[PDB]
Amino acid sequence: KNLILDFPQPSTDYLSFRSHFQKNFVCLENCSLQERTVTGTVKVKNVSFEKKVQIRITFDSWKNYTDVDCVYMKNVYGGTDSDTFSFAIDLPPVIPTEQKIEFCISYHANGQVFWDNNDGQNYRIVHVQ
Ligand SMILES: OC[C@H]1O[C@@H]2O[C@H]3[C@H](O)[C@@H](O)[C@@H](O[C@H]4[C@H](O)[C@@H](O)[C@@H](O[C@H]5[C@H](O)[C@@H](O)[C@@H](O[C@H]6[C@H](O)[C@@H](O)[C@@H](O[C@H]7[C@H](O)[C@@H](O)[C@@H](O[C@H]8[C@H](O)[C@@H](O)[C@@H](O[C@H]1[C@H](O)[C@H]2O)O[C@@H]8CO)O[C@@H]7CO)O[C@@H]6CO)O[C@@H]5CO)O[C@@H]4CO)O[C@@H]3CO
Ligand code: NA
Repeated sequence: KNLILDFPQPSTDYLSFRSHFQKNFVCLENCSLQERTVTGTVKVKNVSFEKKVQIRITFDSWKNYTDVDCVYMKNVYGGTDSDTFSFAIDLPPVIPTEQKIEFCISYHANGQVFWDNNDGQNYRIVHVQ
């Protein structure tokens, strides 16, 4: 593939997921690349009924960015402490090697704003030869 995720999927590293989720109230859960689409899920702490969960993504080293709405997905077996939101983002026909593709996650609820920015580095998608 000419594109890989430059980070481990948090759902495969539960101890790291749990720490970040408890601290930030939002954390990326799944992320995968298939056929120039990036898809995944986000877990949020259930602090209010109405929620706005977005991926903020750049394809040009933050010269510009797009906010993409995530969609609530009820788990029939889920609890009430957290909620899961999905996203699906089509990638550009070609992506840069000289610029960076990076994203982070925002969560608006209860008059508060929470973010997952991967410890200040954002989540990077890198090119492969
Ligand atoms: O019935 C009481 C309820 O009535 C009013 O709410 C109605 C609202 O005004 C309508 O617009 C519509 O809701 C739509 C909504 O406006 C849209 O934005 C969208 O909603 C999405 C959410 O934004 C998104 O967060 C997610 O929602 C899921 C939650 O994430 C998840 O946690 C769970 O929600 C449960 C709450 O966590 C829990 O607290 C409890 O909610 C109570 C509220 O806290 C309380 O304020 C009151 O709610 C009023 C509301 O204020 C009125 O405006 O009572 C609630 C019940 O006790 O229970 C929640 C449900 O289990 O689940 C939700 C998904 O159901 O996804 C949604 C969907 O995309 O779409 C909404 C639906 O069209 O209808 C509601 C009434 O149903
Ligand atoms: Na919403």
